[PDB]
Amino acid sequence: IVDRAKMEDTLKRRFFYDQAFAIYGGVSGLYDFGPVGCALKNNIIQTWRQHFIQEEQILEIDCTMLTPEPVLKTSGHVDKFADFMVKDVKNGECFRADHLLKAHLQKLMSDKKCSVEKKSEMESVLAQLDNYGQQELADLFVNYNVKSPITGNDLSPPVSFNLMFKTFIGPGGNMPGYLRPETAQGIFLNFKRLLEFNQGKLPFAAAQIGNSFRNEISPRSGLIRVREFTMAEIEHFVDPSEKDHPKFQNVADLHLYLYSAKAQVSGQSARKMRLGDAVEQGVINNTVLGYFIGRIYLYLTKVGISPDKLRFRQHMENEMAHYACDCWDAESKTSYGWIEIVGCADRSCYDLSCHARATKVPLVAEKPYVEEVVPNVIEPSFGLGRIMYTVFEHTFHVREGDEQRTFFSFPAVVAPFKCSVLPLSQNQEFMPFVKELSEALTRHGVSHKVDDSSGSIGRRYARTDEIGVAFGVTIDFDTVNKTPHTATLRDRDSMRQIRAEISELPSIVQDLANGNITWADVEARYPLFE
Amino acid sequence: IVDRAKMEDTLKRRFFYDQAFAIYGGVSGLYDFGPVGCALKNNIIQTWRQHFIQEEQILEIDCTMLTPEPVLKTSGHVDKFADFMVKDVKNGECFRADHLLKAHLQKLMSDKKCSVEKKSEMESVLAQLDNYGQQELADLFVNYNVKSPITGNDLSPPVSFNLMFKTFIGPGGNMPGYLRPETAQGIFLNFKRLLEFNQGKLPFAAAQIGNSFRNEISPRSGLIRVREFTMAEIEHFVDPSEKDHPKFQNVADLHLYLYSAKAQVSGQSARKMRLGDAVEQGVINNTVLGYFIGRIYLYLTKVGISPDKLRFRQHMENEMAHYACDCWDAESKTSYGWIEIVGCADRSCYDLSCHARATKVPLVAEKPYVEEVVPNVIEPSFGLGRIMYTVFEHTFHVREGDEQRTFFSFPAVVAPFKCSVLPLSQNQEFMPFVKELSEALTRHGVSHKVDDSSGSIGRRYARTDEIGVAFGVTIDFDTVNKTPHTATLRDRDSMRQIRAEISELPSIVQDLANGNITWADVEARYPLFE
Ligand SMILES: Nc1ncnc2c1ncn2[C@@H]1O[C@@H](COP(=O)(O)OP(=O)(O)OP(=O)(O)OP(=O)(O)OC[C@@H]2O[C@@H](n3cnc4c(N)ncnc43)[C@H](O)[C@H]2O)[C@H](O)[C@H]1O
Ligand SMILES: Nc1ncnc2c1ncn2[C@@H]1O[C@@H](COP(=O)(O)OP(=O)(O)OP(=O)(O)OP(=O)(O)OC[C@@H]2O[C@@H](n3cnc4c(N)ncnc43)[C@H](O)[C@H]2O)[C@H](O)[C@H]1O
Repeated sequence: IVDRAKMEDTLKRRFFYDQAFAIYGGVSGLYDFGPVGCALKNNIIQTWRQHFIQEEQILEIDCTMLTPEPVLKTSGHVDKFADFMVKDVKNGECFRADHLLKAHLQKLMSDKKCSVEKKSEMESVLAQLDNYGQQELADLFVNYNVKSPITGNDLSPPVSFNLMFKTFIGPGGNMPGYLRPETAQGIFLNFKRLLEFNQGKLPFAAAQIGNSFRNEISPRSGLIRVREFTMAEIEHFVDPSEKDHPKFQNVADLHLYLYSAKAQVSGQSARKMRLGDAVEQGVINNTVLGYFIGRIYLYLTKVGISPDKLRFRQHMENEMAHYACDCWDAESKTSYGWIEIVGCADRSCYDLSCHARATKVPLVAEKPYVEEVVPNVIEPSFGLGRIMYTVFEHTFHVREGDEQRTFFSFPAVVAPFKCSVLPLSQNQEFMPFVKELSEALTRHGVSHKVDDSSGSIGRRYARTDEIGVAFGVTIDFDTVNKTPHTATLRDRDSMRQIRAEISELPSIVQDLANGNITWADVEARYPLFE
Repeated sequence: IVDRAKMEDTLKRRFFYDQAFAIYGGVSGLYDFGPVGCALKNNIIQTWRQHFIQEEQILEIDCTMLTPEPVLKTSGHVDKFADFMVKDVKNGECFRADHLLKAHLQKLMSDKKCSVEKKSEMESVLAQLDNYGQQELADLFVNYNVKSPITGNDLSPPVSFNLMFKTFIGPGGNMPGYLRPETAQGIFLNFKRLLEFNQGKLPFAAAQIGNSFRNEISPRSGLIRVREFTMAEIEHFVDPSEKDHPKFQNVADLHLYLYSAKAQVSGQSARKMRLGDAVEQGVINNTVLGYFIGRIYLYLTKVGISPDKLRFRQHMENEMAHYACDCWDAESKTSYGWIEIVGCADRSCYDLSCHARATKVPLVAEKPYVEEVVPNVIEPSFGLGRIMYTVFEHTFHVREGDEQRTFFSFPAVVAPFKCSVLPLSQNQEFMPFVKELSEALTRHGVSHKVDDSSGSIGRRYARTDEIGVAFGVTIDFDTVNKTPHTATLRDRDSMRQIRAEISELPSIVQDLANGNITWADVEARYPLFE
């Protein structure tokens, strides 16, 4: 239970993100990222960089965003990629059908005039909605009778609005095109030279961190439903017969909630299995697909998301994307309900065969006499955009003080800046002290900023606290007069401070940030400080 | 004098960059970046990050790429942003007028049937071409008589083809739009909250590193003329009366070539002045504008560009961009002729007033009773795309060996990876040696890779050399048998190797890379090694 009001405010006011073209109304689905937003956004992508590109030796490439029609035609996006959009025959007013109807019953079932009878099946319609194809979706629009959420007029019938953007490369129009809704298409169109790198063998994974434009229909969800976002997609290319990952055991232990395709049509709550097990019972197919799920879960933990509001729901027989057959998602419970943050498909051999075909060009690899195979790609797609947002809710807190102060609890690995050094007075009796302390941290690799904004030591930290800043070091007179020189080490969450000598602090904020010492351990080694 | 053939090849073959949608023909102006390309591209942006955002405390923000018409209408892009495009009335075939004509005379003057007479003025037409407005450009198309470079048909008349891309945000078309051809527009539309950060004072600079789409007409220049590129733009906001930079003295010494607006209409060669001087004589207006020129020059040096093929040419009275009045460029001499890599405008108060107007919203700052001013922005725009390319030529070399090997000479600060450790045999008598050496480097922060590709120690380095890899460490038997254990330290450029004990090497590759020791100094401290 989080409070959107007080956060969307604290966020926007502290310029994490805010509506683009503000001074023009602001196009919905389009938001900009201020400084502390960028600092956070870069720290999330710099972690995601270790966690994957580093650890698993991932081949990186930066592909163009401007795509020519033929390429998206072959993948079959020009076709099946879109959302059902209706609209009241009064004025234009669009609406992603899907959701509109999902809001109708969420009004009936919630209204107390419901029959313990009805209520139980409208749930059976919601939990089966992404499945409903063109027809059933057209029908249901008659039944429950849908009518514009604003001034209830009469919505036309459900239609397939393609989400891709559209433009022409070069002058004229002989070369129409689109704005790549996903990155991968590029990782594949490059397959040959990407195979090349890994000596022609498999497994070998590729990747890309960049933009993807998705002209949504009714962007009303804030940072969750945007028309342009930064996402990172990995294209793990493994043998169709070797679907057995050489590391899986490092992530089988993990006990993550799972909500199989059966635990859905078999209307039952998700379970908190184990991975080494969930794969046993035939649920999570092979092991590769389970390993990435393990990592995907560690990253999401490491960056902020909390164990409790994260689950993995496989799709439904035809809730499938046009390019896959199997597939799992990382859904994060939030004020908008469970939403996916890290889609993880299993698009067997689709994409690669479709392209090799249409271009009459050969796309294969070989194994040991030596047979040719079409690798089976397993794509773990991350939408940093939403991943950041989940981190914002899961860590938002309101300190218990009538004052109404707020502090985010970001892991030291993503906070705008780890430590925030602050002295009382700004004279030369403090400088030769503050100076050192900054460089000494610099050396230790503890990202920081020296506090200048005036206010009581305590009001100063209210600011440091709002943007999640991990730790703080208070440098008062006693640090500049008493000898040894002791400073104040304050843990953002507990506002509890420590008093340690000043030249030892940098190595302390370090061990603290890296997860090489608890806050409790400090209170135990050094003296407290109310 | 560089050789495009042998490089465009070595580049593309080593997947630095290559045509996008290869297996489809490849849309010109659109290229992708392979791994060693990305590694280089990221190292250039990570340097540019220190050099500017770090040093000058630059406020960063990440703005959207999708822009709604009204915003680009107010800046006046919907109007004056474009290139003159003709086309032979036979078939479509476009052509940026500008250049087509510039290729015609570059054929007349070069053809030996020229009069020492004519030749001298066609130069007077080329050196004054960006100036020629709609008319004179229409006229000259009659004179010199321009006719399609391919199957000389008859080109229509010169017209204003707007370069911006075009699309509709949301379903319908009630909200048309474009793909931001530059970033800044965003930095301005955010002015208010950006002022806020710096306590409402000036100077204070903003910035953005991201994409910009520029639907060129005849992308035929490779990586130099692309339809989509990553660029970084800084928006330094200083007082219209304080145009005097608080650091300029740190960059006045520098002796960089300058080619004033007068040294152009006064048809005379560029000069190799000094900055503290060039500003004296009234050429380079104030000092801010000169400081950034100093930095802009250091970065371009630090990353690769060579002093000699870099100059700064101010624009011509009406070669101006629609948003500026004064302006300098960083042109880099290359196989395509001097081309600009780092545009540096002085767009006084244009952009900010235009927006504050159209939106009826107030955009100002105050100084000490306390008057309101419209800061004067000074924009240093970097096109990493072309900056990378200049680095590719300026450092391409062919080792003197009939064999035809090539090695780039990237400053250790941008090479795919600094050191490249390589052992002969792959057994356990080498591991406990290679292992250490990697971590020991890891600790020292010397990005590296262990050589696996088979071949003679020497053929191995041919590879390390092609992608510019800074240094190499050869680990042979004598390192694993003789004691002390000595390795081989090889300097990419001179192929000259050193023999030093192995546990001391990591700190050596370090000092070497950081510019804290010459290669000569090694040959002096340690023993050689043919
Ligand atoms: N029977 C059927 N036939 C055809 N289509 C059917 C169908 N049933 C359901 N559908 C679905 O309806 C469409 C709705 O798409 P979307 O509008 O993109 O939203 P989504 O389904 O909630 O995310 P998705 O799961 O598609 O993300 P993706 O794999 O592309 O890529 C990964 C995601 O990218 C990011 N992302 C996607 N959209 C985003 C947005 N608008 N804002 C921010 N991030 C976004 C997410 O963070 C990340 O998880 C889907 O394309 C299609 O699968
Ligand atoms: N009288 C007149 N009236 C109106 N317009 C006139 C004119 N006389 C000349 N012109 C010029 O004609 C147009 C040609 O533009 P472009 O097609 O973008 O090429 P340019 O002039 O060589 O680069 P420019 O100097 O414009 O780069 P910019 O400041 O935008 O931004 C910085 C640059 O971005 C990068 N960049 C720009 N285009 C690139 C491309 N196609 N590929 C790669 N990088 C590019 C460069 O690296 C970097 O220096 C210019 O917009 C306009 O000024």
